[PDB]
Amino acid sequence: VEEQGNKLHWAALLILMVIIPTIGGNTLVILAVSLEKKLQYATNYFLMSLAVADLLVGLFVMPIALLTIMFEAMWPLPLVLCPAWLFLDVLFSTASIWHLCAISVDRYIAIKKPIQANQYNSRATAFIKITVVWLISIGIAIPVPIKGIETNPNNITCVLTKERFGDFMLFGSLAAFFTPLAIMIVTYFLTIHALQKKAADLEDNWETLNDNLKVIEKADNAAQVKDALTKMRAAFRHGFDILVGQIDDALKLANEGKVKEAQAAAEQLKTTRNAYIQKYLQTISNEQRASKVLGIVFFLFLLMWCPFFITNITLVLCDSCNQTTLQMLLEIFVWIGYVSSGVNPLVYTLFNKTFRDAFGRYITCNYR
Ligand SMILES: CC(C)CCC[C@@H](C)[C@H]1CC[C@H]2[C@@H]3CC=C4C[C@@H](O)CC[C@]4(C)[C@H]3CC[C@]12C
Ligand SMILES: CCN(CC)C(=O)N[C@H]1C=C2c3cccc4[nH]cc(c34)C[C@H]2N(C)C1
Repeated sequence: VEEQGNKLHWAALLILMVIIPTIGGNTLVILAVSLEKKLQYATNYFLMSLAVADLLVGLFVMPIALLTIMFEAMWPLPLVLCPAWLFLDVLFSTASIWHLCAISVDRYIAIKKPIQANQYNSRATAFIKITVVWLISIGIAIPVPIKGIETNPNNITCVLTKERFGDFMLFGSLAAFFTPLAIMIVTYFLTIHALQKKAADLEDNWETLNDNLKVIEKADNAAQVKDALTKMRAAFRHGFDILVGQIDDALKLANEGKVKEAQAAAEQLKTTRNAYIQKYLQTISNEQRASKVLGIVFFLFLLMWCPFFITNITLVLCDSCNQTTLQMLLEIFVWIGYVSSGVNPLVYTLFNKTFRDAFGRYITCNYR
């Protein structure tokens, strides 16, 4: 008879490359938001909340998960801690995916509606959005402790069983991964359409005011400006006004009869328009550059969680598949997601200069 051997080396490899990078990676993100006041704004409370969720995985979920790998199938801890550990696993892992969904949506509405709210009014919006995400995560994770594990059986095997959590494995998976994925996919195309439209209207304005100064440049009479300059009447909230009244000021010279004086005044908007739309051009450029980074990073997160959730629902639907050689894959695919959830806030914040500069001095134990 050939029995299974030791697997301590795998657990050791997990500590080095999963647990330690998870706890440490999320600790840096939390510290950066907590210490550096330059990062203490509403948007980064999604990242801090997310970092906390993933931190608790590496602290209370991942270490105990080693015992399943390192020790026998029997639950070594007290029986009461079995559904709790199962609950915390589902809770925090779901919180990670739904946080990104929240961020994916929140980043989209920031593009469609640039002036969403003030600094104060958006600060409370964060807490509400964070709370909802956590409340969603609880409702998805709470079928586990309510149902419980199978209890003359003295000991217990702390594991989600297909014969019991069949509905939960299938539905929970849909509600925890495939549902936010569906949203992040929709908001993706919504974001792509938003950016290409936001720049389409800018190119429209940049071409319609240039066409109305060319007719202002080559002007024979003030009557030629009496209809052409009026077309520019409707084209930092002070931004739109500094050129509106400026264009209206030129019309005052047109009605007065000063044509040549108005043409030279129209050339004064050359340093006004260029310094304004180019400032709004990099606004879109940075908005497009930040969304592309968010897209790829969030994609890799979901992609690494894919092998688990696709296999998890397969364990339920496919009744023809080998149960033994399918749940053994789950025992590996979970850690792939654990790697994903662990380094998710870190990697995303490595593209931010302030976050990255903060991490550099926190490793050197500076803390300002
Ligand atoms: C629990 C088991 C796996 C062992 C403990 C893991 C150790 C190696 C991990 C977990 C948390 C990690 C720490 C998290 C926070 C910081 C602050 C940072 O400025 C320097 C690195 C440092 C100090 C990390 C070093 C490595 C660390 C201590
Ligand atoms: C570590 C505990 N054990 C040993 C039994 C596991 O097998 N845990 C897996 C189950 C999970 C799960 C199942 C169903 C719906 C779900 N929504 C969110 C999650 C989830 C998280 C997911 N975690 C990450 C891995």
